[PDB]
Amino acid sequence: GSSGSSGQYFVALFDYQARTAEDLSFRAGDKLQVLDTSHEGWWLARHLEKKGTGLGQQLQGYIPSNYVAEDSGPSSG
Repeated sequence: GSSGSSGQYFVALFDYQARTAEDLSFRAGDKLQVLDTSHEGWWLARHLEKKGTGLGQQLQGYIPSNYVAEDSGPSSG
């Protein structure tokens, strides 16, 4: 949506390898949607890009905001 249904999309500026399961991994240019922002640093986002290669273990998790940014996106469809 635009007003009602939330929608915060972020882009990964650089790569990041998650050490633990809780933490989510990604690469530079990975479309990630921020779900939870109850922490000035680690946000709960999910994988948007089509299924990866192989057997995906996790799709969402705690990811560093600094690593990503606000990538312009079409709110209305």
